Amino acid sequence: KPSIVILGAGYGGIVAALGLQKRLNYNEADITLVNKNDYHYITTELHQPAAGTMHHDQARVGIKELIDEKKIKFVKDTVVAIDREQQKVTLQNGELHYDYLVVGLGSEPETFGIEGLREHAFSINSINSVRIIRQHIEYQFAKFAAEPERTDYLTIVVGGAGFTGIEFVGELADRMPELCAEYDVDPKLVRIINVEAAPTVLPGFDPALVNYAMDVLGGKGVEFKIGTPIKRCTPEGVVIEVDGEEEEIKAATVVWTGGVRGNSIVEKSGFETMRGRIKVDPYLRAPGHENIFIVGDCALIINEENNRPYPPTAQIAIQHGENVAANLAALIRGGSMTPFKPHIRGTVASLGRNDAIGIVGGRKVYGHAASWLKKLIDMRYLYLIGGLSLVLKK
Amino acid sequence: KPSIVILGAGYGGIVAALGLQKRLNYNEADITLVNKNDYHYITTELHQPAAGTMHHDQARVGIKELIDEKKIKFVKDTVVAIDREQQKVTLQNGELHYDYLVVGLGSEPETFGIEGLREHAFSINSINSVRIIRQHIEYQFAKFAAEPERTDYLTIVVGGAGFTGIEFVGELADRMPELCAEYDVDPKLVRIINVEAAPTVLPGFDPALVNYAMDVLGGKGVEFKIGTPIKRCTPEGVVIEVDGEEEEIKAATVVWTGGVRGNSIVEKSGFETMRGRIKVDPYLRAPGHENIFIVGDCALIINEENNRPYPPTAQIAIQHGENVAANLAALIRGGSMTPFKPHIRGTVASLGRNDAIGIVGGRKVYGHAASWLKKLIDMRYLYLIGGLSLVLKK
Ligand SMILES: Cc1cc2nc3c(=O)[nH]c(=O)nc-3n(C[C@H](O)[C@H](O)[C@H](O)COP(=O)(O)OP(=O)(O)OC[C@H]3O[C@@H](n4cnc5c(N)ncnc54)[C@H](O)[C@@H]3O)c2cc1C
Ligand SMILES: Cc1cc2nc3c(=O)[nH]c(=O)nc-3n(C[C@H](O)[C@H](O)[C@H](O)COP(=O)(O)OP(=O)(O)OC[C@H]3O[C@@H](n4cnc5c(N)ncnc54)[C@H](O)[C@@H]3O)c2cc1C
Ligand SMILES: CCCCCCCc1cc(O)c2ccccc2[n+]1[O-]
Repeated sequence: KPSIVILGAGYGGIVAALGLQKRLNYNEADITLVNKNDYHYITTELHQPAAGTMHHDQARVGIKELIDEKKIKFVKDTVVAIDREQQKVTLQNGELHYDYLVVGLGSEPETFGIEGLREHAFSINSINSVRIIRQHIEYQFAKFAAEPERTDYLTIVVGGAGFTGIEFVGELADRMPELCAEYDVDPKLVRIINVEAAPTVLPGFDPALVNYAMDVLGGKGVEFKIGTPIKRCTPEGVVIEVDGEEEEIKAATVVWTGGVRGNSIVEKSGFETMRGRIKVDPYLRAPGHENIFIVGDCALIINEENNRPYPPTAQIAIQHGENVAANLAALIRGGSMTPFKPHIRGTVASLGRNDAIGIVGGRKVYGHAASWLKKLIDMRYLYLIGGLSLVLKK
Repeated sequence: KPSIVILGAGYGGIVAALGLQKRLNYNEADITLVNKNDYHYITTELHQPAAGTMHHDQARVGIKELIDEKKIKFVKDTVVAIDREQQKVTLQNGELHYDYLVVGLGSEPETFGIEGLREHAFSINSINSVRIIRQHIEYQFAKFAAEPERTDYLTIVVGGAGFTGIEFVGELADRMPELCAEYDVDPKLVRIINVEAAPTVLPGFDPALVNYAMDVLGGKGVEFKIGTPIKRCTPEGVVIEVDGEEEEIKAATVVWTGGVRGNSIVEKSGFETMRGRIKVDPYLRAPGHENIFIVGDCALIINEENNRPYPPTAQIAIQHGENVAANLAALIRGGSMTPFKPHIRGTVASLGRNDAIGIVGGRKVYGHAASWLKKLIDMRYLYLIGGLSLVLKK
């Protein structure tokens, strides 16, 4: 029996694994699924627990529940490095050998070398991280009543006005009334600030959607600072550049949604990478490796029409997983692989609990409709991996 | 018309104000009630929100609701000093003059000059403080999952094994299962440590009850270090003395229940004070001042039978308030005052939500019975100050 090793149980990894379990018969191969946690989390909704609008347990599921213990062997450990020559994967507590390898370790934050951003700012990339963000903000609001001169406790700075940042500041904006009521806080004193180095909010997106989103968020008191880069980050706050002059923002909380890169383990293992990402062949394999597959945020796909990269998304990650599952099955049985072509359908960005903006099939959508559509998509992924029972569980 | 000014709306202050409300007519005197908050909190239960076993709103009530808008004028401000000579009380937002003064500003923490104890340890003395404590602890538990090597996050040091410390560690012990469930924490790694400089817990209490309480709490994994004083306190933890040799405990959370003193305002105003408290005459007046009354934790009472001091408690504070109300009513109307005689009917100490120990009148009580007893006492105070409606609201 040949050995298939999947690193990371994210969208790409979980979809690849479930695909392989569905397609292959017993002892056709030995499949090992590796994750640093015994759970798989819904990354696309991680902004809600970070704000506290949703419990974090509703954003994750047990891996053992989803998979087949007979077909797939699950290992809970942390990947340290990959040795291409030895075809071996190093772990915190052991080592593994692969005939075939699928890499889906997802993304890690890119702080661009900005000072203090790594040490003193938070990221929305895991259950742990969002629990920390939530509890941090609650702690600051708790501290304010005893020390009312410190309005920096009530100031939250979100760096980067991208997809994630917009969704997050929307959730925070919705969370603020209950949060203020809980800690005897004057709602007027609260400051939610979204800071973008780029000249436009949601750069590379349709201006109508951007302006609508900006109007809605601004109505709920969210402030936007545009064309404003962050020079440095401290525990007290951030230093930004306005009109070519340094300016200071005092904030107990700084959340970084500025940029992401592929996992550093991949680059550190000797792969040639752009932004930590691998520009894979039409079969989603690593260039030079017939037995190594890259999925999700780790893989880089270029759009032949405009020669610009596809953004790192869960939507395309799932498709990577399905394609890799099929190609692995074919490779295992002697067959020919099918080239991967991405089909990018609608996309929705939430703006609080009851509002959203997005493009589906060329058709722009707003409000309650778009909100329900996004909820629908989430339910679709839940169904796809867990069935009706998983959707019922939440 | 004479002017009576009441400083602090605690047990003594609130009871005094309500008593004056019942006894006097609409123009017999001018009564001013001063508080730094617009609410009165149930100090005797503040340990529950501190652990997170109860919502903080269940520990407080609005002052304007309880009193009579016609009879008593309520001022929300923070007392700064009292000028005995001018008979004036200075405030953050104004000043007042008194013909008669009632001082019931309660207690402040006493750290005895132990290093770093004031700066880096928490106290259970207000709604704000317990919200800060609970959110702090939750924050540490939130941080643990990302850094499992930092077990100091799961270590809580409670200094002083008095009434408050014992009740608090009991509440923490009950709180730990849900807390651990919330943040993916192994309960075995959690350490709750109660540190006492004295060789025995709860001096002046029945040793059977004490040993029983320690047995019960010890069953819940609570650690006791007795005869161990705290040499100093740091953000990392505390430094204690064992066998005349220094030892270190690494703890993210340190809560001080070691000692209390009378409000520092009293001492700073030129009054003669012992432990920040005033040894009052049989009429609860300040020695040398016929128009100044001291109540609650600010007042020091000695038992004439055995010459030992009465501990600063809510029960005796309430009794102080009623006595001062009666005596002031007599003084304004030309009558004879009655000396204060304290009647201590016993007190019960909780050991988590479902356990307690206590002596009532003469009968020793354990378990669910004692727990229900404590709840009943709470109901008694609630009825006494707010009527049936106050009890009904909770
Ligand atoms: C708030 C937020 C909102 C988003 N909304 C959308 C949306 O609406 N639509 C959309 O298309 N995309 C959205 N995305 C992007 C989407 O979530 C990611 O593109 C998706 O996670 C793809 O990443 P992945 O499949 O490669 O794996 P990931 O989701 O990144 O998961 C990687 C897995 O591997 C584990 N892991 C990582 N390193 C190791 C290691 N050394 N050892 C062991 N295990 C490891 C991790 O614990 C994790 O389980 C959003 C992202 C965020 C943060
Ligand atoms: C966990 C805990 C459990 C306890 N259990 C019991 C028990 O079971 N039985 C018992 O008899 N006793 C118990 N006690 C003790 C009791 O709570 C206090 O002794 C009680 O509060 C009496 O103090 P006080 O009424 O004088 O003032 P406090 O109740 O302490 O407060 C005085 C009021 O004045 C306000 N104030 C303070 N300073 C200022 C200022 N400068 N300006 C304006 N306002 C101010 C405060 O906000 C407060 O509202 C317990 C105490 C604690 C912490
Ligand atoms: C149900 C009809 C709408 C179809 C659009 C789906 C495209 C789409 C868009 C997303 O933003 C996704 C985010 C996470 C997972 C899947 C996603 N999908 O599948």
